[PDB]
Amino acid sequence: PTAAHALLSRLRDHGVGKVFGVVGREAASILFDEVEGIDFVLTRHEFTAGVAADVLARITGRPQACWATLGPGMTNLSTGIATSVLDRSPVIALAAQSESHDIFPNDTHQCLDSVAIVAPMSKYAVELQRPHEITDLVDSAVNAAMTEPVGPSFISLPVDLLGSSEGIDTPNPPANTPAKPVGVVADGWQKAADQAAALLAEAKHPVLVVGAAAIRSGAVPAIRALAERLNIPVITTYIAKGVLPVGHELNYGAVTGYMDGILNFPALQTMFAPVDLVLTVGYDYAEDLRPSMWQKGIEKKTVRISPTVNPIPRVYRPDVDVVTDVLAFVEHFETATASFGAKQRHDIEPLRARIAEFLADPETYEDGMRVHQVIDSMNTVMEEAAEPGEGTIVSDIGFFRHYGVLFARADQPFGFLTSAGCSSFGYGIPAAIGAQMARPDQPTFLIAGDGGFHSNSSDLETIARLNLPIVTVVVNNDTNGLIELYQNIGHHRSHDPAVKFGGVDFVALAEANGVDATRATNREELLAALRKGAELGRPFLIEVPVNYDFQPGGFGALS
Amino acid sequence: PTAAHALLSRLRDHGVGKVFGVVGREAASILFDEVEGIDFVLTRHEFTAGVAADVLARITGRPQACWATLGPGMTNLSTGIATSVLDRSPVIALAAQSESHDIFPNDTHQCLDSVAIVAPMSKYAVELQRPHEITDLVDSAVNAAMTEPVGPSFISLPVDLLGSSEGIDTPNPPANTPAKPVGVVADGWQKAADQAAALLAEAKHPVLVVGAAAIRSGAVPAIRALAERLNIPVITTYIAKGVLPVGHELNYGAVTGYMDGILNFPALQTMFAPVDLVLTVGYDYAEDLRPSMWQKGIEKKTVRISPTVNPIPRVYRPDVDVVTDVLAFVEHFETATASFGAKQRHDIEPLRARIAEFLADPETYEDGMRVHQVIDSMNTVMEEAAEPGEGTIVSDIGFFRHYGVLFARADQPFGFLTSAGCSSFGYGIPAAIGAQMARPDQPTFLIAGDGGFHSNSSDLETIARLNLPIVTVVVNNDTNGLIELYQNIGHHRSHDPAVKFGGVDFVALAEANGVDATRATNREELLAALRKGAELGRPFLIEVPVNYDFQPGGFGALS
Amino acid sequence: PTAAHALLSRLRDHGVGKVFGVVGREAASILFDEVEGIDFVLTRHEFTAGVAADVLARITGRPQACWATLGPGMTNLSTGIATSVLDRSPVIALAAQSESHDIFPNDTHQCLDSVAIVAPMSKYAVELQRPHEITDLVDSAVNAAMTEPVGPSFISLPVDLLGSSEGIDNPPANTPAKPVGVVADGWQKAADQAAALLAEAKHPVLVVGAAAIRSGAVPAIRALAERLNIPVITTYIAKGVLPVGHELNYGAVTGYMDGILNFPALQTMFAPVDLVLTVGYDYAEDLRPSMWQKGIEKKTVRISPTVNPIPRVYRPDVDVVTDVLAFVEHFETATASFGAKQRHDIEPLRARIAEFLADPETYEDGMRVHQVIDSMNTVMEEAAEPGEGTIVSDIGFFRHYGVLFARADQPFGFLTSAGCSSFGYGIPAAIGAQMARPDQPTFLIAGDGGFHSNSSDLETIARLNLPIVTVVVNNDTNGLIELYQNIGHHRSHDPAVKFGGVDFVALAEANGVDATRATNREELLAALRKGAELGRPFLIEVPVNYDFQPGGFGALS
Ligand SMILES: Cc1ncc(C[n+]2csc(CCOP(=O)(O)OP(=O)(O)O)c2C)c(N)n1
Ligand SMILES: Cc1ncc(C[n+]2csc(CCOP(=O)(O)OP(=O)(O)O)c2C)c(N)n1
Ligand SMILES: Cc1ncc(C[n+]2csc(CCOP(=O)(O)OP(=O)(O)O)c2C)c(N)n1
Ligand SMILES: [Mg+2]
Ligand SMILES: [Mg+2]
Ligand SMILES: [Mg+2]
Repeated sequence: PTAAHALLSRLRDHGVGKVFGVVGREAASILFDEVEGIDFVLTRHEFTAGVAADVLARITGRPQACWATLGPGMTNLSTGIATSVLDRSPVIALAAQSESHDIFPNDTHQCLDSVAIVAPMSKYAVELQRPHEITDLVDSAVNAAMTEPVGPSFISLPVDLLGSSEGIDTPNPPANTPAKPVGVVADGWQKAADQAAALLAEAKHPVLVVGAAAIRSGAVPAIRALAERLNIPVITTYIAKGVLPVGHELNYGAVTGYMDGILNFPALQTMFAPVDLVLTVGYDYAEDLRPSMWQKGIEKKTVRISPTVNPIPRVYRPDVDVVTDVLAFVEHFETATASFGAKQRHDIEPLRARIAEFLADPETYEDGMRVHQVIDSMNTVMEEAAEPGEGTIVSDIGFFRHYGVLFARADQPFGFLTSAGCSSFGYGIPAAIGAQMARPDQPTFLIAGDGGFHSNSSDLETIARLNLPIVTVVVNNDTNGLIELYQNIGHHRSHDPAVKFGGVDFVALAEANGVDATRATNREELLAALRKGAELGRPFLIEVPVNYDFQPGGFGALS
Repeated sequence: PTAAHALLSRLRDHGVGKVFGVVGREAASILFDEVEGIDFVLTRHEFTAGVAADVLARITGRPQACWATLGPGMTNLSTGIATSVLDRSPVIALAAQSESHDIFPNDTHQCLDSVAIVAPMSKYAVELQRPHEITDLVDSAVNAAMTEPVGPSFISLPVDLLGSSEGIDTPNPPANTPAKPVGVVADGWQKAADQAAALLAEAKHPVLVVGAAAIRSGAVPAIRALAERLNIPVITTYIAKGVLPVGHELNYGAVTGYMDGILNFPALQTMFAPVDLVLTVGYDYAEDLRPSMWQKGIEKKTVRISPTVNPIPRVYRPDVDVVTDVLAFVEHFETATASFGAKQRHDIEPLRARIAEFLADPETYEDGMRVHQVIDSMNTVMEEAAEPGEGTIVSDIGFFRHYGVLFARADQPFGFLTSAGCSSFGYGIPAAIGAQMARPDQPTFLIAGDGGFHSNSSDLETIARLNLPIVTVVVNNDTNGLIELYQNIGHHRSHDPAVKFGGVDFVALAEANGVDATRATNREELLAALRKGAELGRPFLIEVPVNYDFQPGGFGALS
Repeated sequence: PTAAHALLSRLRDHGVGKVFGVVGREAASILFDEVEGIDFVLTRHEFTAGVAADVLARITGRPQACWATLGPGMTNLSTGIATSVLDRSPVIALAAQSESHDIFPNDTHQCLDSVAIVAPMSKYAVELQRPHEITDLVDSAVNAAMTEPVGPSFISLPVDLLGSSEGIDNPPANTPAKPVGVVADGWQKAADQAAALLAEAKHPVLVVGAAAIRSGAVPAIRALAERLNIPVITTYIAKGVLPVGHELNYGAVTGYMDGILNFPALQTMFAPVDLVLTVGYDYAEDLRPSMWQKGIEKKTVRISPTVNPIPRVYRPDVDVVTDVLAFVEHFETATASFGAKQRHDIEPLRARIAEFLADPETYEDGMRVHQVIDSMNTVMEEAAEPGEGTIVSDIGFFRHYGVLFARADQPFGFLTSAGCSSFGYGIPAAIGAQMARPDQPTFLIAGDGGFHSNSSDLETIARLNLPIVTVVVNNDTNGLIELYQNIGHHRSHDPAVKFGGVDFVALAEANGVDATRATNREELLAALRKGAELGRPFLIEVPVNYDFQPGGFGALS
């Protein structure tokens, strides 16, 4: 009864039921059957393991776990670790190491200096040295992972020590897993919150800009109630879509810096130009809603609320900085603003008409579908398939992803999932896995482009193996499309060798992994394929040819 | 006329004609058309890019180059960088970074502290800060990469700075690209080489254990002629197979720690038991030919020759350490042993008969073929399709790979290619891309297992796009088979969730990528498929079902 | 029979006979009497320890050892370690650490992440984990320390493991006799391209750095300079590769020399030169290309047992990566048939230097440093056998006087820190020099700022009874820093550079070191001569001033 047993056992004490990963030669020291209640989920690549853990942690609000072997196992896991550190999830990342007496980084076969490599991208990074201490190392790893900003903690596991029973006796101290993240609180945050209240009283047209940290804090209903009483519009980051239901009058949409260019419309100015006060509730620069995007029209005052000290004062100098828990802020703020008269909210109907018209685009095109037609079709079938307040749409990374930000339906928090911080291509499959496992009885759709999807398409076999009924839509234009956009922004022409592919048959690709698939080229075909996939009870994949029709004109918000 | 131009231009100055990678939003600062004579080679994943550069650099003996975007681009590339640092190749690894004024690691969108992450796995790692200095940074990278132990040098490139002309005026100074690696040389190595010559004189059965460093030094012809004259047997690491031709009487084969167990034979004993002196020529612990593998039978004396100070005295205390250039050691050694009488070489025919017995195995099995029969067939068609002294068989990582070490034909240096130091699965495809480009007119076969091959299978599309006529054999037992072996060694049983896959049709998978394919299930079908493949003028893939029937007991030498 | 025994024992196997340091609570695990032939040398501060080890290692060409306790011990040592890495010496730096099971950097009492802190300023840094491995850690440390650029290797020692016998039940040491270096393929060819440039050149020179001394290349370089009539210019510590008076000894360079001499000295030394061969080049020594780039563009040849670390600054026309001696030997063969050269004229500069050193004036306030060093040279020529003696200089403005004017009659006859240049360097460098040359005279000159930064080790000099003679030149100021205020801002600001008075005579005497005051040439010469024959340490304080000219130091940019 070994450090391997103690490791899995202590993960179980913190609520972990799954370890995602790829096991290497450390299998001699750990089978993964040591502890009842914890199953191994084998992936085809370690990146998929890390991201699935990241996403499962986001939705459940609980620490999750991933696994890799030494050397290149750990470097492959590192892109999932990076997904967790930038996107913010409590992930315990574990990787094997050469035998302790044989650790010579870059000399011993497969031996890298794992801790030096991972420390800069993690909350906590350590190497096991005495087997019995693994219990305290898991606890210190959970501790750091669950402190804002939440993130991954890394433990490197030399193979001999992982298989040793030395110092281990068969009375586990309580876990005390935080039920929500530990945050930082400044003295006199209440006073700063009052100052923010005084700005709100003076303001004629305020907004709440909500980030995901507001969801982790459990502040969604409270923010909604605040917004409704005072008639304050709510604008979101990519993943805070769904903090208000679809069709709510205060749901002013999500922001992407690509929105003016995509909609051929002055969207950011319509959203922000008349605004005189911006409250960034649960702000986090990594979500990529930057100050420059709301600095439109008149001068604005700002209020930052975050359970962290502001790491970017070069970029964001709020008039009022409130360092405290988000829910605690909203409760204090409700009391301070109880006497305030409801505001007159600014008009964004022209932007709403523009969005609705992109989604309703009834044209049939020569080359492919347009991505807005694809998402609108995905919305229709999601709403049919899902109970109200349920369903997840997931987006991989690419130009199409920003169409997801503007157009995809989100009827609950995390109802639209993508990687805002790290934005690694191929994120889609592992995210759809994590999401479907978190929400077992809910439809899970994935949209991905050909570039990013194929970067990580091999874990289609994992989707089949686990029998997760994810419906995937690959939008194909045989290009790294986002990158062709940037070629054009910077140089006013393309260069195909850096961005162009030959053909891939994603239908045939899906079928080789044992996933049923079909091609769809217009709304009618796409709708039928989605509805078949949703009702299939097995995963399903739909390939859709697309084109973008871009005009490098309106993309200045990207500077 | 920008730092992008100055970067690509200085790579062209050091001989580089290709840059492998994936390009992100830095495409706004760099098209990859700025410089005649350097082309971009787009992959589906950055790992592929870094490994192709590593192999192309190994075979050409000249610095090569790979490329990634910021954040996850850089971390994906790092498995390639780790390949380069552990296998020893001179790679210039390049990654974009957030705009210089906006570099806040783990806060700014996609911003990771790239230098801190890569420095522990590289020879040199730096961030560009003033545009015109990109010329001297490239040189300093080449400098550190071409010093032994050769390895990767990393440059992080903030997007603003890459695209800036500030400080750049177009007359470039001379490159002085080292023609072969700069190495370290101890004072008095001539004296230590004479002590080694005196030990050779007084020895009944010496051997030369030859590592890849000896090939890098250009020492192969010289080693051959010393071995021939004095009747000294030559034993090699995985990748130094072919330093003598196949059939040569002194070609005593390659060592792998897995050999007694695969062969069910005391192969290490037969190979080393009566040997009284081991000359490890170009020794490098990373190749995984460890002292404990030749420590069989009688007390041996050892002589280490390397162009590096000994990094692992805990594990290898040679009787004579000769720190110098390998070629210079051999020339001095010829001089001091010119009048010595030739030796009686020891008999290893029992081992040879056992290896030949595996290769000739004519049994049809109920389940699939056996990997030794798979490799025998590849040897036959490689000898047919390749000129003498030519051809490359490439191996991915897994249990099958060590069958490769024992059985695969290699008629020149690097005629058998696999990753000996880092051993990342998915290696095969990119190593074969690199091998095929370095040897445009030679046949290039790849063998990979299903675990490893599917880990990086998406880059079949790259093989089709570049039209490289690589013949790929996938050996499929629906298992991470090597890992199931380690489960059985450690625990005396399997655990399927950590190692077992569902069905993947690699024939259909390849064809979905634009590569023609076919299933072969016995020697007759395999030979027919391999013959077709080698004559197609197009890539081809062959799926072969296999099984291992392993014997967990005979792998003691792995500890 | 403990890891402590095994560590000391392996240090003895590598020639080490002294460990310099300060011992903390790790004394419970290590006494320093476990091995005959290795003694402990207690200092007052760990910096002194590290620097004494660095200087003993440079002069002896052999690895040396220093020691500190955990946390602040190790950080104190680190200025010593920084001295070794920048100045180039093979030092084994040893520090204790918290018990292995209690290592929580920045939470455990006195616990710092020692390896992370020292890795960036060392050749090798590691923490002990299993007691018996200390033997191989010591060997890997010596290996990395004795590879060019030579430098310090650090081993962190948790107290429990240090005092444990677990697994402890010896193989040969193989200490390199001289540094391991790198060597490019085609270096013989690049050295021939250099000989072709020496043939086509009218006024070549040899700029020599200390790495030529480590290579054992000094005799060989003399011969090549004599036969081909090439002048030899040096870095601060390569002074004395040619004897005093030798016609080819063109002295040492320092970017402060134009400004101090009030004379276009670099112009004189380098204007008409057309080929510069930087023999054993090392940018850390602070003789930079800008200092020889006077007049006509020169061609340059670099010769170092290392690849060029600084191509942004020094792009030689020819780069010869190889051992220095081996380069010289191969260059002799290629230049065997060459006729001697016409060496350009620098008498005007020699005359200005001599004129400084002879300065007979008597200044109201106190002496001038050029007069102090002249008096030092005179008494050192008397006291010391020929080819012998050591003048050590601490850091500050006066040190650049030391570079120009101080007598060096052997390699390392003038000692200062060229690379790291920490003030307080002087005492420990004089301690190490005196120990390496037990029967030679050892003089130290230091300023009041630097001397006082590390003056407490006067008691160590007394305790070890090393007959060093120290001259503290006191102007109640960090004078060098006042100069830089004036270069940058055209005025002074006293709160950043001025002290009140310190009586260094009384300070010395408080430490049990005899001392006296001296205010002119005659008082100074009597003090030095008394001190050189005292058979005990001795200190002399001399009031000085500088009256410097800010506008003449354009060369420092
Ligand atoms: C790991 C990684 N490398 C490079 C990039 C740059 N990049 C971002 S999304 C993307 C994919 C774009 O192509 P695709 O998935 O087809 O979407 P499209 O833009 O064509 O709609 C790429 C290459 C990235 N995001 N992640
Ligand atoms: C990047 C990476 N992760 C994990 C491993 C552990 N591992 C080594 S090879 C391998 C693949 C083994 O399966 P397969 O390629 O089919 O070869 P087989 O052993 O079945 O013959 C695995 C999972 C690895 N080598 N590299
Ligand atoms: C550790 C350290 N801190 C600060 C300095 C800057 N500095 C260099 S030498 C020196 C001393 C200058 O005064 P002093 O030793 O009296 O010599 P002076 O310039 O007066 O001749 C100082 C402060 C330094 N060299 N080293
Ligand atoms: Mg695309
Ligand atoms: Mg397999
Ligand atoms: Mg002073």
